[PDB]
Amino acid sequence: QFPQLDPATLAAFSAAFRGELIWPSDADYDEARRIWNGTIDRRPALIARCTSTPDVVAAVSFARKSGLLVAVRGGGHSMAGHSVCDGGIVIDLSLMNSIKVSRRLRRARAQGGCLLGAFDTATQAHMLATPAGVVSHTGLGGLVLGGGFGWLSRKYGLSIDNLTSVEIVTADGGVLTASDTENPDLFWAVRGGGGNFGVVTAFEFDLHRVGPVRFASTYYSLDEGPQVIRAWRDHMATAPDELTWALYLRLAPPLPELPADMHGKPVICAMSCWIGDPHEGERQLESILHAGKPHGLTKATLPYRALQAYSFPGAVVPDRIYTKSGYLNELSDEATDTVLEHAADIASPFTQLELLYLGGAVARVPDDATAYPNRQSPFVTNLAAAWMDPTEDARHTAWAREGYRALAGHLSGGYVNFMNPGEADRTREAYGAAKFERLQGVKAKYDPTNLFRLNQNIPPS
Amino acid sequence: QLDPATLAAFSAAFRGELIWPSDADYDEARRIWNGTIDRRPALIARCTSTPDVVAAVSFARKSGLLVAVRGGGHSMAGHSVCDGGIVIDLSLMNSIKVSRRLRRARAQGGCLLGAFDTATQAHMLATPAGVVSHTGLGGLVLGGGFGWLSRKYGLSIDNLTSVEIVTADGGVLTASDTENPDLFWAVRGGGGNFGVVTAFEFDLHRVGPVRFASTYYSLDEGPQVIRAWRDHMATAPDELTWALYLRLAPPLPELPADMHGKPVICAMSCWIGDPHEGERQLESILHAGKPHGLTKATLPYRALQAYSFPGAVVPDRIYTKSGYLNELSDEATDTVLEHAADIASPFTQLELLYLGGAVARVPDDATAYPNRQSPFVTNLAAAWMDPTEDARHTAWAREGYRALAGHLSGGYVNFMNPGEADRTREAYGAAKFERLQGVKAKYDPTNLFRLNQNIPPS
Ligand SMILES: Cc1cc2nc3c(=O)[nH]c(=O)nc-3n(C[C@H](O)[C@H](O)[C@H](O)COP(=O)(O)OP(=O)(O)OC[C@H]3O[C@@H](n4cnc5c(N)ncnc54)[C@H](O)[C@@H]3O)c2cc1C
Ligand SMILES: Cc1cc2nc3c(=O)[nH]c(=O)nc-3n(C[C@H](O)[C@H](O)[C@H](O)COP(=O)(O)OP(=O)(O)OC[C@H]3O[C@@H](n4cnc5c(N)ncnc54)[C@H](O)[C@@H]3O)c2cc1C
Repeated sequence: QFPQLDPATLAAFSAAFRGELIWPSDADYDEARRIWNGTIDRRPALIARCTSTPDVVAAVSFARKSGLLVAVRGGGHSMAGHSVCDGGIVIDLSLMNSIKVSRRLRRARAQGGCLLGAFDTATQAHMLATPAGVVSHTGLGGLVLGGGFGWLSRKYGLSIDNLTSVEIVTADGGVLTASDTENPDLFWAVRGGGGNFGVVTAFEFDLHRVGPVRFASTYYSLDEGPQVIRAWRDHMATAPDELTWALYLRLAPPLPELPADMHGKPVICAMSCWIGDPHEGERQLESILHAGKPHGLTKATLPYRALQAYSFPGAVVPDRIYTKSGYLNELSDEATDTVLEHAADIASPFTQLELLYLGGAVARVPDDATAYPNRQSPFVTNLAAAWMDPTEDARHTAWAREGYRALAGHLSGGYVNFMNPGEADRTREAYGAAKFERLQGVKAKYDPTNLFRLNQNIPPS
Repeated sequence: QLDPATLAAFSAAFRGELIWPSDADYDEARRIWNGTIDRRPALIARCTSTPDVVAAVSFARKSGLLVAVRGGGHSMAGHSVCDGGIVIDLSLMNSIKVSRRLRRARAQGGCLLGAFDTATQAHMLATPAGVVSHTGLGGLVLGGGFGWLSRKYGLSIDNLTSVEIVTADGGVLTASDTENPDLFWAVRGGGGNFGVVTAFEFDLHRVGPVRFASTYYSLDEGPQVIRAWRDHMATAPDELTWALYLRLAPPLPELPADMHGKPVICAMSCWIGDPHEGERQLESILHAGKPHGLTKATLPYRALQAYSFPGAVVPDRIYTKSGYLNELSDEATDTVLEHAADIASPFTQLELLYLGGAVARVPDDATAYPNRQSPFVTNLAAAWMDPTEDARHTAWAREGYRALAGHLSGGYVNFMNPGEADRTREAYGAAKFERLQGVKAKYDPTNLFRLNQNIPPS
């Protein structure tokens, strides 16, 4: 956190940089360096809060010239802690949050530091939307570069399936456009290849008209887990793209809609929505709500912005997290029993074992069309441990590790955006050999010195 | 047609985008939410920083261009676009910094409410603002700003601690309780009259999940619902907010199909506090008539903010008449219900709101916001799509307002329509209006900022 810093380079950077600099002696340093995964505590030499593409160019050049370890930060949600470094520079894009939306063209151009809810607000101003993740304060930047999935994905694909171009600052300080017509090698790689290839200062998306959505959330007792999970797995194998249905095994929240004797006990929280006519939606959801006895059932017809803002209603933001995730091509009865066994052991009220079903529009894109791997595996499991007290890290981490080990033979690949700080070696497996090889060649062209290595990293060559 | 060296000085000092009448994106850029207002600016300046705003303000002053300022473009009066002048468009200045420790947010003057609410809510924090996510923070806060958190935490301006503002002479000032407090008084309720606010600083509160209910009552049961509402609100704890919106029932699955498109009371309510207590409180106010299409939920505050309005449709054309009530009498109730029965467009609402609570505890002279002591607000909010039907919808709101004028006083600046320039004095009252004219004579003596509910200097 105290490297040299040639005064002339530094003075060149300062005069070229219009944003804010934050040094270790500054009052806002400690708040500035905190990211969502509170287990990651690192002290950068410097935090540069960029406010424009020229700022990012200055910060990249300054980092390269000074040999500072480069962290890039969009929303700070890295489950691996990638967006803060010890002793280097954080290129922090959090003030670059502008969105321009054309209603006529159904287009959005969004800066690299945007939060999901800010983008959703902007597009919903015109009844428009495009897929992103389900928690409003996640960053658009990291989420999109890894792929990006949420409520609209079965219908409209990953975030990267609606991305048409990026403005990107490469390690040599160049500003490039990448799209289907301009640097398409780079455009393939940023659709899935993370922050490996440079800093994206603007993303352009095609939008869709999305009016109110019929939604339901309910809880089932763990008693009924086998029949609920079998009903879910079997229904989704043939469900219309319009239906999304996700299971979250957790301790029941102390909420008035739930009976007192369920509070704090493991349950299955099922959330579902219908993207399309809300009357059809009401019939479709009613037909999946009764696979177990529903408790705490909430049904609403929501603007899409409000469905985006809904996940997940709790009283405190978890400070500490640890995740282990993989895909499955199929969810066998043995895998289902394992999931339920490990959910009965959840300790924290903030922990969830997520069972997600993608497929739909995500699976109809050709494997090779982007860097995102595993389109053909429909199931995603995520053992997402979350808690508050740092003296309990081992008990929570052990829960995620042991549930994963017990499943791992059934799992393949892994979403880069769900990797934990210890999973740097999962990168080849996540991508597979063919994608990994093509990603390396693009890395050798655009970032041959690996200036961008705080990511699920692809070494060049 | 502009002086070439002035123009060239501006362009040199300006790091944003300029949009000219010949640009393909001009027609989209110049449209505002009130689509009855169709105007053609000489130039649109899309500002990206406080130095850009300084360059635009100085360029307009020097060229003698009429200045429209645009935050979120929600002006009910159409103020955020002009014919022949310059639009200083702040929509790209959307950045927000939140301190969890100090419970503080600094937001730029072009933020939308949903961007602000997302940023605050990442820390479980919030501060009072409007109920529709894509409204502009800029215009809303400068006129006062009320919504779900107001009865508990006051108006938006009651949580504001300082602003950065660019004045008509091109200067950048801080205004707060300790620096330029005459200006700080005026910007809290005096709208965009005193300059372009480029950053707002707010105190925040911790807001976790909120119990919420929305439901629909038949107009058959209208008299007893609205009386139960006016009676209950007179003694309700700050934590309870309850609003009534008379409107055509939206075609949603929670309502039986026979009610769709017929006049109803939509009642929305929330408890800012413990969701168990919230459940008991909302139950106690949900049964004055039979609730149809009841939705009850425990929501993050961000999702409550994103929920309004049921049907989630954007109307193209709008016309509003609003004022305050000190009391809602049985006679005024009958009137409301009679006009409500005549609503034609599925987008129109006759809104009955109840502020009071924390808003009314602030001394009347602490800010430029008038009528803290009148708890009721009615807003005849006509909205429609077809340009050939303007006159019928406009007449609905005018005739309802006329029919209730014996009960109505003042008016919220932020609910004024484009024909209501004459209503400014009655809105503020003599004393406030006179104080505001003196602040205008000091900070905007040439009235460079006159596309607003305008306060002439002197
Ligand atoms: C509460 C929560 C909910 C989530 N829900 C979902 C979900 O529903 N679906 C889903 O797909 N994912 C989800 N995620 C995962 C999210 O996709 C990853 O955590 C993603 O990396 C977050 O991006 P960010 O910008 O917030 O993170 P950061 O930590 O800022 O960055 C993550 C990575 O991206 C790089 N990066 C960030 N922005 C840029 C940019 N503009 N240019 C170049 N590189 C950049 C960083 O260098 C780092 O490698 C969620 C995460 C959280 C914390
Ligand atoms: C659909 C809808 C829902 C609404 N709900 C509510 C609500 O729940 N509560 C409530 O209080 N109000 C509400 N309003 C009204 C809102 O307060 C006013 O329409 C407000 O003026 C909107 O501000 P804006 O920046 O979007 O509008 P704009 O049209 O961009 O501007 C409005 C006025 O403010 C000036 N201005 C805007 N930003 C700045 C700035 N940064 N500096 C200086 N001057 C500026 C403009 O010159 C103009 O006079 C709502 C409006 C709409 C359209």
